Amino acid sequence: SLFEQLGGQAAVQAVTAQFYANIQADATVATFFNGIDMPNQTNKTAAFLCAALGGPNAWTGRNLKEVHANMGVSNAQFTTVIGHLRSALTGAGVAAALVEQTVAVAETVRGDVVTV
Ligand code: HEM
Ligand SMILES: [Xe]
Repeated sequence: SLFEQLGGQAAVQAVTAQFYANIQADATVATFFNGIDMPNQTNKTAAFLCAALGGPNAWTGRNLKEVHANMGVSNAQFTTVIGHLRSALTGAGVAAALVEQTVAVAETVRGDVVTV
């Protein structure tokens, strides 16, 4: 599973952590996460990706389409975050092919987060 090729639980965690960091460091999207609990965002998202990446414990949390309704996220902006995931995976040492495969799974949620 990509989850395994990636190195497991801790690997997805570390990558997600860097993911949000790269987000808050980007002016163009950092705004949506204003006054947002970052360690929680890191944890939930991690849980979510492990599941989507083939992990053991599947996703239980809220419906993402529902979570992000009326949030003002645009495709450009979503794309930008995806790039934050890609840079995060890259600086993490992930091999190119795996990066894109992980980013590919992340992209599936584009339809549930983008609303404008
Ligand atoms: C431009 C892209 C995105 C923006 C601006 C965004 C923004 C947010 C915000 C602001 C929240 C917090 C909700 C609140 O308490 O007010 C949230 C929660 C969440 N987002 Fe995103 N999000 C984006 C992309 C994603 C992606 C790509 C994923 C999947 C890796 C994702 C998964 C989640 C999850 C799991 C939660 C928490 C759901 C829960 O606790 O049940 N988000 N997002
Ligand atoms: Xe990840």
